Amino acid sequence: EWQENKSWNAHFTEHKSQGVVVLWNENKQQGFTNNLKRANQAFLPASTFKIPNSLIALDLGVVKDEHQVFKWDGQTRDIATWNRDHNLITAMKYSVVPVYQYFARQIGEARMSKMLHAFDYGNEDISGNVDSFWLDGGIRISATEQISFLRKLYHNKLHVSERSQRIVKQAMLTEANGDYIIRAKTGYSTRIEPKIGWWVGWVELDDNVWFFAMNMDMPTSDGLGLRQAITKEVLKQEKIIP
Amino acid sequence: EWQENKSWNAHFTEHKSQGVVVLWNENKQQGFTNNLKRANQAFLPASTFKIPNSLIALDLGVVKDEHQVFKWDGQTRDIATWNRDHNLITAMKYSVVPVYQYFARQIGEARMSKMLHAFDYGNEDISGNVDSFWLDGGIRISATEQISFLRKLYHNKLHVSERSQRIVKQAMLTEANGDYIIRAKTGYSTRIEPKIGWWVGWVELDDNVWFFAMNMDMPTSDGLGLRQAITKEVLKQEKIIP
Ligand SMILES: [Cl-]
Repeated sequence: EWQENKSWNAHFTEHKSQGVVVLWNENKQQGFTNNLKRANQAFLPASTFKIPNSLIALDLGVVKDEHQVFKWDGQTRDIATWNRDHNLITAMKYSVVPVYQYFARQIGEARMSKMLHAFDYGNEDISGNVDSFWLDGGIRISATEQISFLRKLYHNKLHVSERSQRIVKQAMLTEANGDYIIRAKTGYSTRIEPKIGWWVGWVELDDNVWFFAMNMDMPTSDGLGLRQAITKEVLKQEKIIP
Repeated sequence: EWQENKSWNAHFTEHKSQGVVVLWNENKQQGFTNNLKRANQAFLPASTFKIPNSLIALDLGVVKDEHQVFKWDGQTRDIATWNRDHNLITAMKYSVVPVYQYFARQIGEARMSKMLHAFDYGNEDISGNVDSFWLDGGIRISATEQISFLRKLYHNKLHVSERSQRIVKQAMLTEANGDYIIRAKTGYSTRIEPKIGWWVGWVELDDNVWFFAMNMDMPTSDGLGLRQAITKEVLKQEKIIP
């Protein structure tokens, strides 16, 4: 049961940008979005794919725990925070692609494919480079499909161990205070058009949880901060957060 | 390896209060405090005891998971947030004593005693009410003894399941942002003199973790906010948080 609220389009308009925000009220089982069309349009997941990749890597033992260090390959890249050792927590935090390319190669195409099928994740197609298909390959997922996946994760219903799911949800921790907790993951797709930014996750309250998924046009990296800002603007408007 | 920095006493001085802050650098295995003596002075743990109590209740199945609802008994108490249903997460957040009294009674004195010895927790003494000894009974623990206990919890080395320790650490989540994560539990001892406030836990950074434990004189409930404020002033001074 979904409803369309075009009033949110304002928040995209003030920045002369466009996109979609999708919300799901878990208690009342009702969804909300500014654009039913784009809510169901499938895009490359980019770094939002770090969530299922982490789940699979943990469940298969490629990653022993959230403390295991994956040392820098010594190759200096454009993003400074990538040029150092990382564990699952910091690799998530800084979207360290090369670490997750390593995860992917260790997982392999066969097992990766099977797990994504079990997760009912997007179009379940990993055609392309084994360790970059989420950046320039065949996998596609929509905002509404992101919620469905994230809801399974929250309820520990995905086909991996409870432990693997708890660990990934820890690594998803983005913000917490006396009012709410946000567990989420950003995304930035640049290799295939249209260039877009992602933000997917949920908001924990004392007695409810609001799942969210948004994407927006991202012609340049200048507007990346708007991924979170526009989402929070919508959450505030809907009185979900102060 | 310990060092004493009396300069922190200022932060207590500005509020006509006194107390101790204890810091432990996990990477370097070095401790810091403003008062070596009071750091080793044992007090009633009060609501900081919700950490071990939670661990035991989970491991014994008294608490199935962090979602299980413990219903309000319909009795109206002085604390507004207590007069409602709670789970482990909200019970922690609001220090809901009556919930944890239930936990204790279901655990029983024999098993409770057994667990605290295994935890090597404080003086390991549960004299008093089976279900209020941490508020007005014989159990005592010092700031440094709190840290040692918390360090075990962090490393999943306590004699309970890994799952139980992960769930309690989830429930300890207090604050998170791009700079740090704080997992902690407040305490407020009023039934036995001297009345004191607690704050114990740790600060997670990208490359280190700082465990902390503080207590301070708390003649009235007016100064409760100082538990966090003073601790953070010390953290800022030592360049641990911005
Ligand atoms: Cl957490």
